Amino acid sequence: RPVADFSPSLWGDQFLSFSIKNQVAEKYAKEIEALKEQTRNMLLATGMKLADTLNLIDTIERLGISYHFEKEIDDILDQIYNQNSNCNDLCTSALQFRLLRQHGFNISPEIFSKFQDENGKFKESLASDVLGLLNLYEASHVRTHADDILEDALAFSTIHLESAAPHLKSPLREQVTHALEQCLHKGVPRVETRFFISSIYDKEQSKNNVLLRFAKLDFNLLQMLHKQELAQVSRWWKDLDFVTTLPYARDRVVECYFWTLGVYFEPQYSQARVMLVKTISMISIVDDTFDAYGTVKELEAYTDAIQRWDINEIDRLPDYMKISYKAILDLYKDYEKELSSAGRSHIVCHAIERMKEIVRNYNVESTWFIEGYTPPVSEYLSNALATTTYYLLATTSYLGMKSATEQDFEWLSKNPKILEASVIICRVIDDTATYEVEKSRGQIATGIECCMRDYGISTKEAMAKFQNMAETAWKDINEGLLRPTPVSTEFLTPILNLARIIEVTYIHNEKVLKPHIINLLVDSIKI
Ligand SMILES: CC(C)=CCC/C(C)=C/CC/C(C)=C(\F)COP(=O)(O)OP(=O)(O)O
Ligand SMILES: [Mg+2]
Ligand SMILES: [Mg+2]
Ligand SMILES: [Mg+2]
Repeated sequence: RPVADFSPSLWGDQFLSFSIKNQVAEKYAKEIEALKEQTRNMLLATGMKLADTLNLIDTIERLGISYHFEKEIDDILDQIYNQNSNCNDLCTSALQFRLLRQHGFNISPEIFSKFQDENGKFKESLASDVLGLLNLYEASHVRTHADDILEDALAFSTIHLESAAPHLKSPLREQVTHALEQCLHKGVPRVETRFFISSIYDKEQSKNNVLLRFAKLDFNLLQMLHKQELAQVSRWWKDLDFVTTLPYARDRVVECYFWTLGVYFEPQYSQARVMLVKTISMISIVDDTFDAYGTVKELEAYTDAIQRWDINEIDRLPDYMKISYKAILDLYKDYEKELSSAGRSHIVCHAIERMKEIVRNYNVESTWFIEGYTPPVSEYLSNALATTTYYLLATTSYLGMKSATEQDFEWLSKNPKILEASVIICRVIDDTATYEVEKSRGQIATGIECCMRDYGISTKEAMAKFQNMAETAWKDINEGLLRPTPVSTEFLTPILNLARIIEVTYIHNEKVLKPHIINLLVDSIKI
């Protein structure tokens, strides 16, 4: 058997039992309702300037409380789009652009022309307006293939912000430094929200007290739910005891739950999160079995057993592979039960199909390993994409979503372009990150490898090539979000967020997640 030593879960049992102080919760909830209405009337406030209406929305979003005003914010942005009036300053133009695009409104990038010379190059004279540069920078990340008028925005705004940063007052200085490390659009929502509330807004001299309080109270209250969900999931995982039965598998239920929190954090997605975290944990095991344990023979049998998908096959499997197999079979049988109530069990199959698919590809992966085969990039991707596990997760995220319909699942089943881009981003960056290690273990069928061999190029060029793939992928994800959308935006976000997570997790080529996990599931925002 392969020699392995995954680090035991560094979390212990801190998340095993969480008792919600009902009083505090009802206390928090009660004021939040009040603060919610105050904020609402703030948005419905008439006679506001564009600049100001945009900042109010920008702030509410960064504070992570915008999920309470989806309609109001939509109408306000909608009307702004329709009245499409060109604002004269870089700062408002960039924010106006970003906010609309993120919401699907295909505002024209024409708005940025007045800010550049004849050769569509940004006017250097702008280099002295930090706020304008910051918003341009944040805006340059939501561009699509049709926005080549913004092909310099990123480099232009970056070089100057770096140059101006050191002498800026706080928290602005922190905000700029952070943005240069993590743009807003490609970051994990709750993660970016915790930072803004605590590190920026709270230290903002001009801060709106009603909003800040609202933001802190809401974040902390929601955290109670998350802490509550994680507690449940921790028992579930503990009461499976793979930690003992399957000593080869990792113990990362907490890390998985975090991933889930990145896809969606709102309370309505509570059940969704719990179903989704179970699949990630499970598939986590399967990977370990293929990646470091099972034998070509066993694996072969395992894959076959998964395709047939029926209890009886258990016998055909080794002892340990039976634990996995049955667990998996029961998991999906549970989803069906959970979905019985609302008669949405007919969809679970879509996820099962994704499972069988990923298992097949895992098997191919091992075969190419044994044969020592190095396929051409195209052949690699055809197998390697599914093993990012993204088709599986994306599909699974819909299960708990009470509004997902057969149509939604059918759209997803055809590998829509937005989904393909998200999967590629995961593949491309994971391959760039784990090239070294996998290279050592002798895995000749690794993306960067196939690339190098395929195009007869250096490890560098191969990684550069992959970067453009990911860049193109983002531009596609951004386009996918533009209206008219194939399905409801509600089902696009989970995909967008899956891409955001991978970017945040490999920001610098493990965990990484600790800090975040601590900031989101352990420490509360001190009010
Ligand atoms: C696909 C990746 C890497 C990350 C996405 C994050 C998630 C949600 C992972 C769960 C499934 C999985 C493939 C593992 F746990 C093993 O990754 P590991 O990198 O140890 O194994 P391989 O992806 O190399 O087989
Ligand atoms: Mg694997
Ligand atoms: Mg592995
Ligand atoms: Mg890898």
